[PDB]
Amino acid sequence: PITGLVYDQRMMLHHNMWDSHHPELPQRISRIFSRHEELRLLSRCHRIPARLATEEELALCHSSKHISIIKSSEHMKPRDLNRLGDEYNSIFISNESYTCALLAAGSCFNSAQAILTGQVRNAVAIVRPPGHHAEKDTACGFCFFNTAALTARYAQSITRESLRVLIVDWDVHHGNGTQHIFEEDDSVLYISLHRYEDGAFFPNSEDANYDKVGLGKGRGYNVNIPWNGGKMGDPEYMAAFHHLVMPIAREFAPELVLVSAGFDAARGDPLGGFQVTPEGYAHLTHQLMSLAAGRVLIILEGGYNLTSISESMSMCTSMLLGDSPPSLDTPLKTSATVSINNVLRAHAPFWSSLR
Ligand SMILES: O=C(CS)NCCCCCn1ccc2cc(Cl)c(Cl)cc21
Ligand SMILES: [K+]
Ligand SMILES: [K+]
Ligand SMILES: [Zn+2]
Repeated sequence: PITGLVYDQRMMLHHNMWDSHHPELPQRISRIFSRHEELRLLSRCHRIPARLATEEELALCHSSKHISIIKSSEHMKPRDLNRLGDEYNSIFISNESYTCALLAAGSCFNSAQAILTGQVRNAVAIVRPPGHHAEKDTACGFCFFNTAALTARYAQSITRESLRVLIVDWDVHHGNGTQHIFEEDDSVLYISLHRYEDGAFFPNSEDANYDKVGLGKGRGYNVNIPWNGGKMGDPEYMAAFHHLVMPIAREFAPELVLVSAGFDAARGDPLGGFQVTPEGYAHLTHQLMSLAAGRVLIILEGGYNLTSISESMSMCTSMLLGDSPPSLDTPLKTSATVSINNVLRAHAPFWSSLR
């Protein structure tokens, strides 16, 4: 098998005991996994086992106070669980939440290790809860620990400190935690496509605008592609990949590609409102596979239409296995062109491939 796959149904145990209809449902990952079975993709993949992340591994990105607070939720009573949840922005916690977050990160460490030691060429991680909103010191937006950020640091910890890692976050929401963790770092390049609406979309901050290019040594290594006033889809995302993501990524020359692969920009998602098709996600995956000698890890983030995420993530695994990209069936929305051109102007000083 060229492609690894990690999935543990124990990550379904994280659940919302008060609002059982909260969109971050346990069956998100079991519907995706079941779709891999019936498409005969699972039999083509090398099964990578899940594991728990260690506390020392969580410390690669997170503060000891944040780690201790989330760990304490393990045996907390329902009232304590409730009052802890409302301390954060959009967070629900159960007694199983901390272990599920450990499994999500540990699954991705095992997959990155399999990729970097040559056991597989690439991998897919069907994990929950998501991670890209998690900050060094706090939980946010259904995320407890930043699985993608932790995986990049773990990858560097087993190869060399300066391993060039590219994180592409095509979740419809901005990965605020991922940006802040690496903002001063030039060894991890963070590129995010996200619905922005001039700061009126979760997580509702101007940190996600195109003018935040990074800090210090990290200047030029944070690329925000913000969408405004329009329901973006395959044309807008393909155009952003052609004019921004791939030119910068090729010049960065990553040795590992991590995809914060949320599918809430998919057509049919109740939260995102965009219309990226499953074939569009296939083409995005296909392009990133040309980087880092094919060493690509696809980590599930958001995405809340069960049918959309099952077809979309299975398309990506199909591409990872080497299947040919399916054909794509609109001229670009003007505000999307305006966005792409605003990002070009912001990052032209830092990337010769943009000028
Ligand atoms: O998806 C992700 C992680 S990738 N981050 C978005 C966070 C959403 C928080 C606020 N927010 C927006 C729509 C919405 C709908 C429901 Cl039902 C609830 Cl409970 C909260 C909501
Ligand atoms: K994003
Ligand atoms: K960075
Ligand atoms: Zn999202």
